[PDB]
Amino acid sequence: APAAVDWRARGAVTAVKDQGQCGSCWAFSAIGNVECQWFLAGHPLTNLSEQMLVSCDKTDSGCSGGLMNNAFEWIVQENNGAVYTEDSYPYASGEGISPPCTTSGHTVGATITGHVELPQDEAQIAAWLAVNGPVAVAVDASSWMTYTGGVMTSCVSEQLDHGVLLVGYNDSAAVPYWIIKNSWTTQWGEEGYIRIAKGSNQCLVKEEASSAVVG
Ligand SMILES: *[C@H](CS(=O)(=O)c1ccccc1)[C@H](Cc1ccccc1)NC(=O)[C@H](Cc1ccccc1)NC(=O)OCc1ccccc1
Repeated sequence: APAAVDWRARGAVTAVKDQGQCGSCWAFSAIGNVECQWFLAGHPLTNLSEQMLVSCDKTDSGCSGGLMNNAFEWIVQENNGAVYTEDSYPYASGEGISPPCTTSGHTVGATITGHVELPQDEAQIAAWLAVNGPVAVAVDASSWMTYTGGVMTSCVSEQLDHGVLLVGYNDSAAVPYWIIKNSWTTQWGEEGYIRIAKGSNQCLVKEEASSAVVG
């Protein structure tokens, strides 16, 4: 494998977004994965709709949590594989209240056929990401409010609570690390990203990694 991969620095990741005061992390995670995979499948890099998931994905709980695997399944099984653009279905849940689902006025920007869940194995997760692009992952982000920059080694790792986007890794550094896109604006962390140590299941990053599949 390449000693270091960074799909953001290659230009395959959209800008860091703002989930606001809403428990929508799962939506931003999943949509960010679909954005990258869509571009990597031979389509333009598009901003896609978290709000579609927040308002209409009734297998999840909108501003009160969800699973990226649930959201991928809902897209295929309930929304005919379609993902709307961010512009046609814009985020409106930044204050904690999601508007009702609307079934008109929205425009497709990407389609997916399914999803792959990845082995609970950091090494195999790295090997997958190096070839197939960024990965949606769940983490223990309880220590992350106090994150300021640098390779976080003190990820208190007791419970999954957050959904984020694994965009790369760097094995050549003194302490190898993952590179994670967050959804808390660029004023948090390293212009919206965070680095956690790689190889000791920091933040329980191995436990629920997955990715959409563009047929
Ligand atoms: C988003 C995380 S966050 O709000 O940005 C955040 C992160 C770190 C610290 C502080 C805040 C939400 C937060 C939330 C909101 C309501 C209830 C619980 C959690 N996190 C989730 O949605 C979690 C993330 C997760 C965890 C494990 C595996 C995948 C993703 N998801 C979750 O709690 O799912 C519960 C669920 C709801 C409905 C259907 C199935 C499962």
